[PDB]
Amino acid sequence: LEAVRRKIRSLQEQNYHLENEVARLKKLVG
Amino acid sequence: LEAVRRKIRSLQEQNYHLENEVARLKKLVG
Repeated sequence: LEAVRRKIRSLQEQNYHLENEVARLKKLVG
Repeated sequence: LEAVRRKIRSLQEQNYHLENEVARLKKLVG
């Protein structure tokens, strides 16, 4: 449970990080 | 456990979804 509780917070951190950065570029890019 | 373990799968699963989506876009819109 503990290994999985840290994974999802690391992964949740980046999930949006990725949905934010991928987006930010798109608007940014064209 | 399953909240973490449906969404660990899902979140990792998105943590390459966008993670290799971003990449390509780097070398696409780039």
